[PDB]
Amino acid sequence: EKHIHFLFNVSTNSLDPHVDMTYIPVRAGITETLVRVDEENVTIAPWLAESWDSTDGQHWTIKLREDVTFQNGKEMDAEAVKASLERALDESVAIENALKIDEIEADGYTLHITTKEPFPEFISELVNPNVSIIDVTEEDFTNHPVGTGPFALESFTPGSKLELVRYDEYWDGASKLDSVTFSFNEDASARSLALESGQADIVYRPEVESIETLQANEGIMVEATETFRTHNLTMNLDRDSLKDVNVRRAVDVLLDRQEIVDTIMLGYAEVADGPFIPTLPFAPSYEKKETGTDIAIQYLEEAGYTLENQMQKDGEPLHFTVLTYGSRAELPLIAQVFQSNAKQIGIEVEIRQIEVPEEYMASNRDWDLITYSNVTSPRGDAGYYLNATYHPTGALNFSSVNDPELTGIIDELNRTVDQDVRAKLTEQAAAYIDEQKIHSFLIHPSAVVAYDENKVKNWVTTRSEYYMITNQLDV
Ligand SMILES: [Ca+2]
Repeated sequence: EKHIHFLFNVSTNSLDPHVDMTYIPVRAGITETLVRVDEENVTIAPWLAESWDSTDGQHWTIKLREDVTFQNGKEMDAEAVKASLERALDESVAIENALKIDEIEADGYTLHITTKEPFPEFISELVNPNVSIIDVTEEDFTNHPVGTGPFALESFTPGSKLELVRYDEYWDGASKLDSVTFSFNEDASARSLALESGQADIVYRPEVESIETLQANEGIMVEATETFRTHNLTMNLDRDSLKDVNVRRAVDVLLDRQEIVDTIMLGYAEVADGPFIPTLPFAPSYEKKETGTDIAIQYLEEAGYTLENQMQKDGEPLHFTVLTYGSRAELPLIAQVFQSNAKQIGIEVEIRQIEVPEEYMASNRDWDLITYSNVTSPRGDAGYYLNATYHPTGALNFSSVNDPELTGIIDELNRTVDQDVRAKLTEQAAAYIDEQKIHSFLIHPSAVVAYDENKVKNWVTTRSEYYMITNQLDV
């Protein structure tokens, strides 16, 4: 018998893919979405749906595959998909408010969806594991979701494990796995042990101090992958210091990104050359740059700052107040390293450990930089991020960022339906954000997986982090 025990990060007492928020239904391979993020190109690809169109971004048309069936056997047709979408809008306010769906008419396998208003980024919302398609003619959602995954649910123990049996008629080709145990444990080293003791085959996010021990075990492999989140120093352009391009350029060099990968992240991360990961279809190639305490001086010089007896221009000291916070324990360390480099070069930094990012609007005033963090391309689209962080009106715009050329692009971008041009515009906004150095992008933290190399075949660690248990896995 072919069995895989996968031991997961996070627990849950529900398997309602609509209320859940842990995305476990999709993670354990019960459940799937109309549309996915392709592992090869990192773009929005059809899964449950074959294709889509929108002349105008408001009237959307989705053709679905004619060959899919739910685990219980029933056909998956537009009506079924209507039901599921609907059950999902009437059950989660988050889903309701994000999908923006006015109406959904059904016929055969095509669907007609009308968003409240033109929603160019509508399709990318269907990637959300939340909107995974389930059979609604099947009542026990907390404990028994019936979806289209390669694994049907056998049994469920809230707060503990779930049990899954291969589904024999899975539309994309049946697992060779006889069965999977998908279980949860919130303690990182408990996880490490479980793998070591051989009580688990695959562990997600194993302990960082231990990672050294396991790795070394004869037969255990650890993979790591780039995620969509990026760490950065977010700047405050309402400050005169930073209104200068070269003052920014300089901050951008004061930190040695590789040393963050190693001295702090421990290797559990990758250098960011920007907000977007290289593999994305809309990421720029970047000139490969040298960046240390030396190179800082040169930019700060061009800007008009020399070190006298303290960096200064004219009569006033150069300094920054760099906020940081608790929620992410490596951030305060980047903070402390930044101030250690600042001082080598003439600059004092007040490191202020704030709690919450609300402070930026309230404290408003004082602060120059914050050791911050965003997911920039949550399901292959960067339109929300960019608009939020860069457009004058942007919800998250706290650096009083307002560059009309940029706003130019974001504007066309928000009025643009076609996936390939959305792509072209994002590269430009990216490019432009580089040239003008609007923030400093430090690292991309890694999702990390460890597993028994000799039992487990074809584990892929996915960037979206939505995909873990899948038909491809074997023992
Ligand atoms: Ca069977």
